[PDB]
Amino acid sequence: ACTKNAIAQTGFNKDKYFNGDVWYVTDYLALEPDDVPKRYCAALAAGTASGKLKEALYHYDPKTQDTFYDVSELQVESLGKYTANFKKVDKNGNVKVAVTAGNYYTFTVMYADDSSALIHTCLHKGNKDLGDLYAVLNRNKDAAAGDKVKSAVSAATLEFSKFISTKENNCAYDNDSLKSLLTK
Ligand code: HEM
Repeated sequence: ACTKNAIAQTGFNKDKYFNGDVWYVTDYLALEPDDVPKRYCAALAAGTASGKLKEALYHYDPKTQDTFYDVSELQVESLGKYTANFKKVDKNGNVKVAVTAGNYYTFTVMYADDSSALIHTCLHKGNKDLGDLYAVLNRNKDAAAGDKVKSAVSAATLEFSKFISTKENNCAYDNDSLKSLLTK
């Protein structure tokens, strides 16, 4: 179960975040710990495509090799706070699992600048829900979390020390597929 009403960044700059580029997850915190594996790789692209607000997601479990992509259109609840109805696709945008009622995530940008961000997401997916999940993002897949984003983690009354890093997983991404999935 999700439990947090995450607060969006004051003065969030939507066009800069949703610029069509890629964000890498460098660290994550699942509130229900056995909710997700202890080793993971995830990234997204976020942009407007033909007037529509979009995200493309990539998940990879580096131990099992489980891999999946998703595309969503985001609807706006308030500045920096969205509800997204996802379709599972291959890397080329071919639909594997269509959009359906009940399959959605919420997405809140708690902090962002040109290079880093802190987000919250709540996944709803039939009998495969996840609880609250926070992620530190960077434009550079190898960047250690800096002071701006770590201060934002503190300001959210979270302990960065509890976040799990993705950096020791040999994560390798297909940026081209994430960018082109925005259109799909
Ligand atoms: C970056 C922000 C993230 C968003 C918006 C997000 C969103 C999603 C969505 C929409 C799905 C379902 C996809 C489908 O069935 O087609 C999913 C599944 C999953 N995600 Fe994430 N995710 C993110 C990051 C992460 C991270 C960092 C982890 C763990 C390190 C993670 C772990 C999982 C797992 C294990 C599943 C499959 C299990 C399930 O569907 O219940 N995700 N995620």
